[PDB]
Amino acid sequence: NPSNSNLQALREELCTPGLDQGHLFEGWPETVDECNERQIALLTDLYMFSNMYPGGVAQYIRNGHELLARESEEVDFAALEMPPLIFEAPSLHRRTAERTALENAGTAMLCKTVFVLVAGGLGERLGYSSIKVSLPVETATNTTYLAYYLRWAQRVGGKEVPFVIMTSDDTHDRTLQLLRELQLEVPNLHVLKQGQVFCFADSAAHLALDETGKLLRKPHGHGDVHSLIYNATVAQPLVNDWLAAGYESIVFIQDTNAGATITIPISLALSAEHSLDMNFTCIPRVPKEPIGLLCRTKKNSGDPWLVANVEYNVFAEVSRALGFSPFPGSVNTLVFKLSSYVDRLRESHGIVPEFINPKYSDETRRSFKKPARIESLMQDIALLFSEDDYRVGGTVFERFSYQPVKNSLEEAAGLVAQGNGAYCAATGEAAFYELQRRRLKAIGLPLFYSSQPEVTVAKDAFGVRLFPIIVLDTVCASSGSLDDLARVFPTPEKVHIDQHSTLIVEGRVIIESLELYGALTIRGPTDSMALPHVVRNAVVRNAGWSVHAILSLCAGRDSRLSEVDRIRGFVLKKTAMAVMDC
Ligand SMILES: O=C(O)[C@H]1O[C@H](OP(=O)(O)OP(=O)(O)OC[C@H]2O[C@@H](n3ccc(=O)[nH]c3=O)[C@H](O)[C@@H]2O)[C@H](O)[C@@H](O)[C@H]1O
Repeated sequence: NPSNSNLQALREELCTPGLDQGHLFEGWPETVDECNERQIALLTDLYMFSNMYPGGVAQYIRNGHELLARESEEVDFAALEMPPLIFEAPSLHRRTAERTALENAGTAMLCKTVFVLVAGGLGERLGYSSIKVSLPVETATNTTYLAYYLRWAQRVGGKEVPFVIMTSDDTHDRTLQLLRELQLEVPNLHVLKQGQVFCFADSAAHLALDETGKLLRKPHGHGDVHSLIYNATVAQPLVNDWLAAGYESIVFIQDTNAGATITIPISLALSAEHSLDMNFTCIPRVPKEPIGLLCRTKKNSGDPWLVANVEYNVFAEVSRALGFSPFPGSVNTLVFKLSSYVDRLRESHGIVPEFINPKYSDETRRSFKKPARIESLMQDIALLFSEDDYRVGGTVFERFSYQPVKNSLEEAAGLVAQGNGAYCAATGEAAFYELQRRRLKAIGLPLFYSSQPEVTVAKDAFGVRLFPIIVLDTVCASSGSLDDLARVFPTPEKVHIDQHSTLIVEGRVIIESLELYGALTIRGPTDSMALPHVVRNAVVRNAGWSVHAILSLCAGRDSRLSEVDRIRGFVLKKTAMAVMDC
């Protein structure tokens, strides 16, 4: 592709007024041949950018100028208002006729759903040096987010479920390694790697270089997922392949919110009941939260309305131009009617509106503290869905079903002091255990237990509780619907799990009657279709498990403490354990 002639032309083009990238060729020979490998390689990098980005590096620069101008002003809409199509989901912890009806319809729809996991983001802000999807959902079983999503999708959509994972340079190799180590076998998985974009050293959009003198690169945002899907093939486009196989929905999830497996079925059912082409997953928002709001927008006067996510800072500002909050918070679990999604994809080529958000070094000088780059957000695909021919709404769920692992222990302490959500590894794990319990009680399991915390973390800033710990695998519990849970416990009044107990269940298991004071693993057939291992009149007493806090005083020569332990601030002591197999 890279003719020496085209590379000179592009070099010429980039030095023209309005592009002005002369500072890249300081001290260079007049023509390409006279250039060395190191320089000829920089030109090549610039050139090849064309097949990563529409219009290549020249268009990228121009887009930068336009965005740098745009973002010096006040993003102001002419009109802002409650989205018309908002729907309240019933509680996840009450087995009402509605909830049953919605879980049943949504669970059937799961058979015809494409799943998309965005997992290109860095996990350091947490102070976790591995990929986020390798974090455990809980440390009782240590099941990773990656396994958790994939096993659930294969359970509800069958082994051949279509699944996409977006990775980036940061997470990609480690993602393939984790798939391999978990012995996950997902025949229709596509791993699509997002490419990095160039960075701007300054307000005039001059490209930045790193230490080795190479074009500096940063991520373009989770927005990339649409174009990556648009371009992927199986000579046939991926999406054509989905449509032709009968798939009817597509859902996008983020990398560490276990709540998605509970909200999705309900969202699907409501997308169907209310004919939604795009359905944002929401929770009631607290005025301070670092979370976007679902709004009905009108950019400039007389413009059509658009239902889109918008950030708070923008919301305060725009309100100035002209119960938690009238407006819902979008958690970025996005549920689409597939045909509608494909239409918008084909027409846009998966390209969505962009922005830039430079972090300056001053409130004063237009000087960047660090190079900026153009970004995009995957939810902004909503902008391409006009109110004329598409129905875009949101479903509001209980805040509790939103359980991301976003913050370090130190961030969470500060957040909690300001009255906000910690959303850290400790409260992620705790919320997961609590979620199982609330669900199981909803079908009549009699769980009595203290609301008091059992360990404190973050230098005594706040506490969590973990027990009783009850974890059912996807063979055991299937989709996790209330009905599916009731098949595991068909006579729940005879199952007595004490507040300090641990119950781990794997495989085809039915528990009719049990008294548990301690820790127990019950294993049944790994085959979903095999004859179940049935437990009746079991009585199990042992020392069980405990949890304790990681003490300030940490050794680093002979400790088996990992980052996984440290980011939550406690460890489970797995002191004893009864096993029932067969
Ligand atoms: O959770 C929320 O409640 C918010 O999520 C969003 O905020 P964010 O600030 O983006 O935070 P963050 O956790 O970093 O990235 C999210 C995902 O994309 C992935 N991701 C990210 C960047 C990227 O370049 N590639 C990628 O795959 C990454 O791997 C992860 O899975 C919505 O925009 C916001 O409206 C709100 O819904």
